[PDB]
Amino acid sequence: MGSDKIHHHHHHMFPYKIVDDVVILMPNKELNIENAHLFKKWVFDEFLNKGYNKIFLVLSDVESIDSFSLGVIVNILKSISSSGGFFALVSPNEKVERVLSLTNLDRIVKIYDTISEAMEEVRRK
Repeated sequence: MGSDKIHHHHHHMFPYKIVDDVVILMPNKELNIENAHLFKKWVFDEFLNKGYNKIFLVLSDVESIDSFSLGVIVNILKSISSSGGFFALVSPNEKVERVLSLTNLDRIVKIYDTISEAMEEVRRK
């Protein structure tokens, strides 16, 4: 709870998909500051409030991220972890894995090779 909800209707085209009860948030080349505070605000009302307790982040289509949204990624985990859910990542390319140690990303949020290794195992991890 906090800050005023003021967001007119001007969404572009969200890069993600939905799975059986799971949500695959597949960013490409747009994780700039203007899609970072709002990123959580979209996820909260597209998925989290909607009932979704399992998000995944594929990093295949993205070489890296800025320090700004790098902390929003954790924040989305913190919210889920408090709500009853889990969130994990997929195809963590070696360029992110190098920063994902150094910023405690993997050391907080789960990591898998594929979606499938996650999708049945975040169920039990």
